[PDB]
Amino acid sequence: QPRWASSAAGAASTPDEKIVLEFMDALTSNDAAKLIEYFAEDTMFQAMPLPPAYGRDAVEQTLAGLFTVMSIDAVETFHIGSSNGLVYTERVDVLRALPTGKSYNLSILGVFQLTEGKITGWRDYFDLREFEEAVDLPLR
Amino acid sequence: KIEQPRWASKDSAAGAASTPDEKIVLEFMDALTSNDAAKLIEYFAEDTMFQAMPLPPAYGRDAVEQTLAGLFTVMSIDAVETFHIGSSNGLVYTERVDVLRALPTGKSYNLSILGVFQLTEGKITGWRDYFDLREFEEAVDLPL
Ligand SMILES: NCCC1(c2ccccc2)COC1
Ligand SMILES: NCCC1(c2ccccc2)COC1
Ligand code: NA
Ligand code: NA
Ligand code: NA
Repeated sequence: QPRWASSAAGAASTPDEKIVLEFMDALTSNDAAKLIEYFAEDTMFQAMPLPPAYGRDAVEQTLAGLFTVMSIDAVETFHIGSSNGLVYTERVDVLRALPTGKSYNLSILGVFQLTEGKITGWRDYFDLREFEEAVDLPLR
Repeated sequence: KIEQPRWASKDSAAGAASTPDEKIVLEFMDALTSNDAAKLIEYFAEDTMFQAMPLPPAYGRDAVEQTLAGLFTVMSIDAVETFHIGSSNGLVYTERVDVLRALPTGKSYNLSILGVFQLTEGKITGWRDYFDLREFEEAVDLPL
């Protein structure tokens, strides 16, 4: 739990913020076929250290690939807010490398674009090397 | 001036500062290009922190100033291009690219960043930038 955590900062206060929180909970399913139901047809996803994926088919394939070697065991959201149809989440994802069994608390700032309650864009910003060295698994 | 990302929101409001706090942050982003820690620190409260998230945090105004000064001895911020800015609950979020030049190696890199700023009574109580450090290091041939 970060020293720098802000009162309503951690509350989801709009429908879009609430759907993003629900999506963060669904991520622990590690199930890309289930998670793709949250995305619009016109959509994209990027873990920013890695190449982007555009459209539902490429996004589902990208997520499925990540889930073959890592489990999202928990998502803890410290701050959530929104302006202009974008939702921002400052969080830690607890990521477990399946090959090694090691876990790591990865600090993430992510952004979600939503239209009519569906994700039109999801980008997470973080440092990939610190995750790789912690769990003994390169990902690039 | 940087190419607009394919994923950038077309809603004009998404890229504009719409609140007093967001306007402070946009001015602060312009000030980054002066590469002067003493100029930047005037925007910070005494109860404050800074962290480039791949690197250790600094707490308090003096430690923040010294960390900023130390970063500016090794890199220059030549431009900042903000694509999205938004805010809730006293926090401002900026999705942007910082054009970062490594002074020892004379190479530059367009670093994709999502950053968060906490403001209290118009002063920065926290500033954390999230990005991948390794891709910057490899682009400019500067380990750390
Ligand atoms: N940041 C986007 C990638 C993350 C992920 C997604 C699917 C499977 C594993 C890991 C979410 O935080 C790591
Ligand atoms: N990411 C946070 C650190 C940055 C910086 C700040 C001051 C001096 C040099 C570099 C902002 O983008 C790089
Ligand atoms: Na909030
Ligand atoms: Na807002
Ligand atoms: Na905006």
